[PDB]
Amino acid sequence: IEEGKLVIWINGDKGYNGLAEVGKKFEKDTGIKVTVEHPDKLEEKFPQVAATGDGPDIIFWAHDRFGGYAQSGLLAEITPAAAFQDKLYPFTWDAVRYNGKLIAYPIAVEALSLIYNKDLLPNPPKTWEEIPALDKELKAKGKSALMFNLQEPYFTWPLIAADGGYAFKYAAGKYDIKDVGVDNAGAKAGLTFLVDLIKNKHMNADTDYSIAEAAFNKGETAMTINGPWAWSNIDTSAVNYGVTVLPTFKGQPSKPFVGVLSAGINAASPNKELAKEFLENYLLTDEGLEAVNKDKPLGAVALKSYEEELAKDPRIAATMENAQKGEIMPNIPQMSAFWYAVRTAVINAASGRQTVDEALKDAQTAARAAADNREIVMKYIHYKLSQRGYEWSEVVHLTLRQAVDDFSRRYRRDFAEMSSQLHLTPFTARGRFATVVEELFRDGVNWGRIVAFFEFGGVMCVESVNREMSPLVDNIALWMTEYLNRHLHTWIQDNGGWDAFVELYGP
Ligand SMILES: O=C(c1cc(-c2cc3c(cc2C(=O)N2Cc4ccccc4C[C@H]2CN2CCOCC2)OCO3)n2c1CCCC2)N(c1ccccc1)c1ccc(O)cc1
Repeated sequence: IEEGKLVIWINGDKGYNGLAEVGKKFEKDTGIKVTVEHPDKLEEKFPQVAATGDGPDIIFWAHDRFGGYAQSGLLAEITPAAAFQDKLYPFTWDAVRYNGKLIAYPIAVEALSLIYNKDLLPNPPKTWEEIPALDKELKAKGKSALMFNLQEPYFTWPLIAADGGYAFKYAAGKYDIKDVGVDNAGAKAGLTFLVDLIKNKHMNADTDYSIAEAAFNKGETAMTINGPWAWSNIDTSAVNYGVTVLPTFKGQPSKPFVGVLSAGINAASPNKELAKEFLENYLLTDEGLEAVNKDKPLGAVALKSYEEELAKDPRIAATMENAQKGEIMPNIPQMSAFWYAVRTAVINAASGRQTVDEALKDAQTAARAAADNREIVMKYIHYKLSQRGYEWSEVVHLTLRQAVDDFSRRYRRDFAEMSSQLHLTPFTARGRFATVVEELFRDGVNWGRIVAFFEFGGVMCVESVNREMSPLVDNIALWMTEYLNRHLHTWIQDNGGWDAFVELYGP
């Protein structure tokens, strides 16, 4: 990373040209050049370059991914003065607090809202229950009432959780990844109404984001559920649209997941002092957010001064109101298990493979099982790193401990050749893991090849620390946990579970 310059990454759906004007003004006053870039899939590319102590000085993304960045050690801790913290809404600072430390600057507050075509529907519906009768009237005119992305649970969650569902319980400065709140009567009521809409032919089950967006922007549907990142495309379609509070369900408000667009500073950047000055003194100002906002809308903003003026726009007041009625999105990589489990529950309940009550009950069991598989992966990687001097029933953990130790000892000559020939880069790390794991289980699954599965991820975690790519260990731990949840768990339970592993290997 070049010292004396500021390289900034931000997604293309944001006002990156407005941010470039703020950097241009910063360059005139400091002599420090600010280069703003908008790479494709920067949320995947940032952990790769930052693992080798490289990449942008500043990254813009939602707060939920910054938890994984902070735990990896990719983001530097920010320490704003108390006079500057009072300028941002305190809940936005909460979304960027991890292990009791602030790891990002909050910028904008993103949340889903109800977007309606005023020409097709001058008065939008205030309740979900009156939507079916509305679709019937619009169907006679060749239009549907509501289309939105049904494939991602992020968009269906406002309705599902409106009557009491929650993703993870939060306590003691951490999320409880075993206390999942999808198995409740409220969520089953929300998922039932969603399935009823599909089975009554009010929505198509395979509608995704692009299908819904194109349908609303062309006037084919009266309403949609989307965030401020889509307002720019509706503007160019000339659809006279309004943005309002999400409909209520059983008299209870829809609670969407709240996302805090946040600016993190690379922990390897040599210009952290400059990045803090640019973020606090230039961007996080009324004039700085306005420059970005006028390029592309941010929705609600964390800066109280500029949010008070933006709230005059009904679209932004609705976004803030829908955010206040929602909940902050958990900022942990375990949400991938939550999303994966909930998505299957919705897919299966809509298709009819299982009941709504069974789908959410199984999704809660699957989420709790993922936490248990993570426990096995983490406890092994901690032991392997501790052997090398590095720092990061319980019988199964000590059984696997003896199994991997024996495997490494019996094939130590082979592990020495592998480690010396291994060329590990964050760009090619995911490919090497996927290729090897495929070869391990290509001809079937047994306990011996599962022990080898753990030991391979272990040596990749140790070799990552050696090549000064320590944050890559959290990515490998995530891949091992994913493969254990989605592939090996079918074989493990069918062959006696982990209790059969301690029966063959244990004492
Ligand atoms: O390519 C591999 C690899 C390792 C094993 C493997 C798995 C086992 C096992 C055995 C072996 C095995 O075949 N080896 C063990 C081993 C261990 C460490 C490093 C290299 C090797 C290669 C050979 C060597 N032996 C020598 C004695 O005669 C039999 C073969 O017993 C029970 O489970 N298998 C493969 C590929 C698919 C077949 C099984 N890695 C790999 C990965 C990257 C680069 C090179 C090899 C790999 C995958 C997972 C691991 O935990 C370790 C290695």
